[PDB]
Amino acid sequence: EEIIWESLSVDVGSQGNPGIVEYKGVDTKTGEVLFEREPIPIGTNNMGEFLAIVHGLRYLKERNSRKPIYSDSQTAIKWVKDKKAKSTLVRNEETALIWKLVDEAEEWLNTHTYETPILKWQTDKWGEIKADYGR
RNA sequence: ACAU
DNA sequence: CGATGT
Ligand SMILES: [K+]
Ligand SMILES: [K+]
Ligand SMILES: [Mg+2]
Ligand SMILES: [Mg+2]
Repeated sequence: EEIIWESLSVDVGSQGNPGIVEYKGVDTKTGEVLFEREPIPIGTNNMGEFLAIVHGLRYLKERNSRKPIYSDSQTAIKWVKDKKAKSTLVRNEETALIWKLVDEAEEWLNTHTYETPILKWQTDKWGEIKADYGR
């Protein structure tokens, strides 16, 4: 119903899918960019969306912040809930890096705790998520 | 179908 | 138009 403005919004950007993947997190209220991942040469949209949320979790925990995270990805929200990214992406030499990051993100979730609410950004009502890349 |  | 996902 109401946007929770005191929150962190994340999103993925890619050139191709699968393709070059990056992600960022912003202050929902102001749009300030709080983190940005160096582009990863081959990944999927959903792996990027998943890593973005987990990074948000790590970022907010490190800073003792109880803010919620918004993501527009139904898929990534569920993967985080499950602590398991069910990506179809082939594992080979050119996807090794993204798969290393995904594996490590799952491992972080399985070894840490958090109370952060992970909320669905309601694109149909509110427009584009504030972390969107605009591609 | 929905979410990207 | 193509792909990633539940
Ligand atoms: K975009
Ligand atoms: K589809
Ligand atoms: Mg998105
Ligand atoms: Mg976007």
